[PDB]
Amino acid sequence: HWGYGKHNGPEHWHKDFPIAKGERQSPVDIDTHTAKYDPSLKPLSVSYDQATSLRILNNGHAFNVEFDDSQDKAVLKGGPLDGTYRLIQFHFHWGSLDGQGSEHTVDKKKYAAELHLVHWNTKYGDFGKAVQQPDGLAVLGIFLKVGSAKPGLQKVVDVLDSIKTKGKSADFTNFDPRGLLPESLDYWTYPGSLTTPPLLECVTWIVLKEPISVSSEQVLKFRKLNFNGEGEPEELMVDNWRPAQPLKNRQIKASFK
Repeated sequence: HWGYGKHNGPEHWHKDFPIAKGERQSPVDIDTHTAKYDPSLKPLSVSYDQATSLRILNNGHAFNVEFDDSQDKAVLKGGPLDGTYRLIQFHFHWGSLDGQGSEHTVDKKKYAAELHLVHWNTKYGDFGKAVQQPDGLAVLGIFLKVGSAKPGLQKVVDVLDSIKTKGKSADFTNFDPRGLLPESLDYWTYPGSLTTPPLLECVTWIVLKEPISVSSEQVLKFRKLNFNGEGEPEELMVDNWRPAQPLKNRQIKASFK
């Protein structure tokens, strides 16, 4: 099945998922000089005060922090979006080294990691229906650079020993995702896709310009996770990023000058 190895990685995915070669695939390189300011965009509205985290799961590709998405508790609105999008999970992509790991790039620069906060459009009732729609999802992408620790990330890092291998989950209640956001909500936006199979072209991407800082020690913990299940040969969960895809007939818009 698909993964991030030599025989199963991103250049292979098209064989099982031909949309991998589609018209609106993600991630992309954000060419900052060609993005255009769009004064009609709004500020984004990130309303996470009522968020209810439930569980953290090693799914063999990443770890997901899952939320209760059965009511409007943690929602994204505004910006480029029409309507209300509910937070379902967040996860990361990261590298084996600090010079790689992000999926989006900025002027070809790769960050150490990238956080995806995944939200679905409430007009479609559930996640599985939303991914079948061109405006089904909104993903807030946040770059990670290595420097000072991110205090709000530590409780995530804390629990990773308990979900080392694929298929392991742990209770993860009362986690506040506000502690993972940078100071500024300035962003770029464009229409794209899931960055993992099934690669569906259902995402409005909102990529924040300001990275968060995490410490070496925090990233190093990410890199101790395993892609394998328990009692299988150990293969470190690193370099779980898809590279930039062709922009094709898209314009990236900026919320800022």
